[PDB]
Amino acid sequence: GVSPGELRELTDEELAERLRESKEELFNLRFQMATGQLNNNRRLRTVRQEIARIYTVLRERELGL
RNA sequence: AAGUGUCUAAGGGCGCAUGGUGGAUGCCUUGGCAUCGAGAGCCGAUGAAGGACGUGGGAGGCUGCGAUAUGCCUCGG
Ligand SMILES: [Mg+2]
Ligand SMILES: [Mg+2]
Ligand SMILES: [Mg+2]
Repeated sequence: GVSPGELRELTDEELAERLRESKEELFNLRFQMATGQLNNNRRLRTVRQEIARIYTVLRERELGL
């Protein structure tokens, strides 16, 4: 997935857009898993973890980075 | 003629032989019991103890966790 090291340079708005597009990817992966066209089922966990990473970066930024 | 004279088993008893059931005995153990030697002696409105519901690629329970959900970041091993 995406590294915290390569996430700690995006400012606030690139972070907010990465978050939104990652959520969109997770939505699409959920529908593909439901309809049976997903092969690599390890993608769900990866996308969830990168979303959690983006929240972690934003929260630590707004509380004394 | 008179007399003597067995055998058999519908079933049963006792003894063997050969099986079945059952789980005693023997020997164990990821479990307990009683202490001894050091700790630490409180937790909570900054929301506790304890829970309900959720959370995994596949059903449920335990266990971990909380919509960031068997996990996120950093520092060590
Ligand atoms: Mg007889
Ligand atoms: Mg007979
Ligand atoms: Mg390390």
